[PDB]
This record gives sequence, structure tokens and C-alpha cells, in this order.
Amino acid sequence: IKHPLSKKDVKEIIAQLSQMFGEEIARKMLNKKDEVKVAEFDKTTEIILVNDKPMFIRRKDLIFPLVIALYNLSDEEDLRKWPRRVVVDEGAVPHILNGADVMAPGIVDADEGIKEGDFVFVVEEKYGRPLAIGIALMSGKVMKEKNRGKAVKVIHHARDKIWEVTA
Repeated sequence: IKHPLSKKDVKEIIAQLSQMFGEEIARKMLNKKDEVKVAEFDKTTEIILVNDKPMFIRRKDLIFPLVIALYNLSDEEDLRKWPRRVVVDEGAVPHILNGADVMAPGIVDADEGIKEGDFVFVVEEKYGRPLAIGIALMSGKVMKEKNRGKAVKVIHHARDKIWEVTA
């Protein structure tokens, strides 16, 4: 069941998105006048809907765009040049879509603004289709420099159960 999100919570989501993506990208994802609702996926995971479209994952009080939301955006913008991006080669794709974390050897580019602990999204270098979202285990700079080590802890990927119910 969908419960309305408070104005205070809406403003905090906007604040989070603005910090992560900049005010311009954030503004198209959510504005302070939108009807925002929350649905439960499971006991640690919520789905935030903006005017009835699934837009964000929420884990406790922290949000990030869903893979479906980024997928739709990838038909408008080239996500290969976005903040919080982790760009992977074609060899990395099937592993990630099967639930694997992102390994440094498969990363072809990353936002240098990324710090360890940051929410990131993962996109493949051809169509810039998003594959996953997760938590950076390396800085963006380190992701570009290293060809060894785990780079991103994936928390949601295309083809997973969240994808099934949001896509």
C-alpha cells in the first residue's frame, strides 16, 4: 500500500538528490510540489513514487534513483557523462546483471567526484543503459586507476526482484 510522503521528507529527498547530482538533474527528478508516495518492497527497502511513477529506493532515510528511473533517463540524456556514474565494459555486463558486484578491471570511467561510501549507478559504455546501483568501495579516481579490487557493492540491479515490480 502507498502512503503519502510528508513535505519535510520530500524536501530532504530533494536535498539529497541535489547534493549527489546537482540541482539541475535533481530538479527534473523531483520538485517540492510533486505528489510523493511510499510503498514497501521489504522490511529494509521502500520504493518512493513521484506522481505515481517509481523513482527512488529508500534504505532507512537515504534515497537513490531506481534502475528503472535511470533507464528512462538514459533515453533523454547520456548517463555516461553524469555525476555518480561508474561506466563498465561489455564483458562486465552479464556478471552484473546476474548479481555480481562491480570489479575494478571492468571499469572504463567513473565520476572523479565519487568518494568511498557514496551511492553510485553503474552504466555500460555503449548505450549508456544503467545496470545497477550501489555503494562505492573506492573513490572515483581510484576506480579509474586500479585494474584490481572490488569497486562497487551492488544493492539493486536490472533483472532483480525490485526491477520486476518497478519496471
